[PDB]
Amino acid sequence: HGIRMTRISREMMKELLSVYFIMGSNNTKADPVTVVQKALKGGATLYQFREKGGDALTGEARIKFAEKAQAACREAGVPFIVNDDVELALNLKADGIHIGQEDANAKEVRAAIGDMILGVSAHTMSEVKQAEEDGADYVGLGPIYPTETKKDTRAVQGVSLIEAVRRQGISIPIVGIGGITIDNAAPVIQAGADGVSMISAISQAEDPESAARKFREEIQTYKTGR
Ligand SMILES: Cc1c(CCOP(=O)([O-])[O-])sc[n+]1Cc1cnc(C(F)(F)F)nc1N
Ligand SMILES: [Mg+2]
Repeated sequence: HGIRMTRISREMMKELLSVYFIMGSNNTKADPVTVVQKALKGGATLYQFREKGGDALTGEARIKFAEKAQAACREAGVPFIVNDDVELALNLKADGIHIGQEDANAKEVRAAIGDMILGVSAHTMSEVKQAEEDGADYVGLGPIYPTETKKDTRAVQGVSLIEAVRRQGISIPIVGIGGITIDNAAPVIQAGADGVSMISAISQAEDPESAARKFREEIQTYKTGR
């Protein structure tokens, strides 16, 4: 995955969303980079650097951690996505950036990143449509199930929005997120999502490599079965 000179294709984007691991240093009691390496070895198809909130690294320490995580992604041949921080994404030559409804406007961000991957968090039909109009390459819908990893989350919605989006004929790449585990991931794919994203199911697993591998196997099976 090098410098993109064209917008990513929907087919490729949907493949990358399969097992989308997200993590920051405050999401695990183990060594942060080691956990990311294990998740990638297991089979994660995309990784998002999300370092924020209390206890999170800041300044130069945060940047150095990001560089190491990006290097791990490079070795595994997996794209590196940065959450929120557009400047950091540009400075590190990340493969993409993910933003939410309270972050920089998608139109503004798309103009600043060229053909880099752009993901947008959406919770309603209107936000999903606005994201596509603004130039997003994929949307993250949720929370599907209860989660406490992110404190300020909107109402749990199950797979209702995913189904509604597909029912309206919208084929934009979708990844479900929020309290997803290996036991409840299938329904998300069956509803029409192109993948599942998770933090704690992998970051806090006693065996992150095995957990990522299970996700990879499971998701492939259900994408073929639906
Ligand atoms: C970070 C986050 C949640 C936490 C999930 O933690 P878990 O332990 O797996 O419940 S629930 C909603 N978000 C925002 C968010 C949504 N979707 C994505 C995507 F689209 F890139 F995936 N990235 C994000 N950063
Ligand atoms: Mg955000």
